[PDB]
Amino acid sequence: MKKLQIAVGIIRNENNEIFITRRAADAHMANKLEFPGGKIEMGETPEQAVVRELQEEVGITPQHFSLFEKLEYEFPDRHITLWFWLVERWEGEPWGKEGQPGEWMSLVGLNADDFPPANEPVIAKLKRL
Ligand SMILES: Nc1nc2c([nH]c(=O)n2[C@H]2C[C@H](O)[C@@H](COP(=O)(O)O)O2)c(=O)[nH]1
Ligand SMILES: [Mg+2]
Repeated sequence: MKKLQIAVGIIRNENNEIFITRRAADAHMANKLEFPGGKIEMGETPEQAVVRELQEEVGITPQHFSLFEKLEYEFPDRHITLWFWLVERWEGEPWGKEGQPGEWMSLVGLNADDFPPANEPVIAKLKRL
């Protein structure tokens, strides 16, 4: 009955663009282009879980918050929770420590192909823009 939670937030840049985390560059499933905010589970609260890990996945001081969308799905004995928060701004550059360096990209062209298919229902909403 293991349940793993995940909280993410698309950081908004100075040009209506957000920085997402990609699987570096191939050699590790390049089609898993996801976003920061992993390990929020631990033992935090639905609200403090992201807010705390946020510093861990951004480290900087960004005007980040809001909830764009949230998806809750369960895998064969593995409950995977994915929370999508709506970020509005970020000072300097996002660093934190997620494990996959990112760059300021435009979400206007987000793709369900580049990202992990495990979170399509969520992207299906924003993808349509
Ligand atoms: N299918 C799959 N899921 C993974 C891998 N690594 C990994 O972290 N995950 C999962 C578990 C987490 O709940 C979520 C976010 O990353 P973390 O495990 O690093 O926090 O995605 C992996 O190699 N394969
Ligand atoms: Mg983390």
